[PDB]
Amino acid sequence: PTIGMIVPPAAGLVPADGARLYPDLPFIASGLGLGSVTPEGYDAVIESVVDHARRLQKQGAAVVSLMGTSLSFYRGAAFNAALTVAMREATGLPCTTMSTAVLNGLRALGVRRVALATAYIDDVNERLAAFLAEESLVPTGCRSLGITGVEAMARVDTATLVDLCVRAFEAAPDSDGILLSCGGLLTLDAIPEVERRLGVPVVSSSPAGFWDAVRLAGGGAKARPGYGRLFD
Ligand SMILES: O=P(O)(O)Cc1ccccc1
Repeated sequence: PTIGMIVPPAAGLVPADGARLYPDLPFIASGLGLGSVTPEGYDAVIESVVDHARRLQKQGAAVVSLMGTSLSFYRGAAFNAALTVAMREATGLPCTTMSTAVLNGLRALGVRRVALATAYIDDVNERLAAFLAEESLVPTGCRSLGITGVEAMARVDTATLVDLCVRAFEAAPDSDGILLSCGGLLTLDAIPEVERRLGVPVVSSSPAGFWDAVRLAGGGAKARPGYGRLFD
């Protein structure tokens, strides 16, 4: 089934991980035009999420994921659930969000104490921690990049991402796993290196978004190897 994705950047591309994780699967995307990875930024596009879900339905999507973590967590857990209900009601399609994806990924891996490694400024990190706590997880510490650029996220390199995850875990080595948050990051080469070095799993925004959306679509598709314990 064709999977539709609402993505933060204006360009509206399918996030790059899809072709690596699931080369055989069809994805389509619609771009919100988010201007900054900040609460003020989210407020300027959040009301258009329902319309973009409908656009994707009109293009033949059979499920829709809102592929933005902070866009979906910044107002707390209830709003993540409510926005999902709104999308479903507007389209009659199964819908999900990237915040739901990462929650599901951490749960699937049995992660309760979670170290945070993020691209964000601290206001956004505080909101992430509050969301996770509402959902019965225990954030243990946090290291972050403090980036507000949207398209800028794709340019953070692998070595930077590995170092970020390692530093986050170093701060709390009793953690069960690591949440690497920001769906604009290109994390697929970082994940196996971090898991190799540390011995704990990483749940990363974009790959968890794909994993969750493919689960939602129901076909039982398996990801290509080398992308983390989440993919078996
Ligand atoms: O995962 P988040 O918090 O929505 C940030 C993001 C998502 C996609 C592209 C750029 C930035």
